[PDB]
Amino acid sequence: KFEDWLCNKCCLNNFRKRLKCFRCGADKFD
Ligand SMILES: O=C1c2ccccc2C(=O)c2cc(S(=O)(=O)O)ccc21
Ligand SMILES: [Zn+2]
Repeated sequence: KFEDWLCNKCCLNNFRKRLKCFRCGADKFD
């Protein structure tokens, strides 16, 4: 299940395996 997620900081789709964003490092809940 690669239900990737969209950061709420830089708006970049990051993989699901990645708990943190791969641009600003901000967690999905931060
Ligand atoms: O090439 C990538 C890509 C391409 C098209 C859509 C999404 C991604 C992606 O999330 C990604 C993350 C990462 S990671 O370092 O966050 O795992 C590396 C590469 C990609
Ligand atoms: Zn981000």
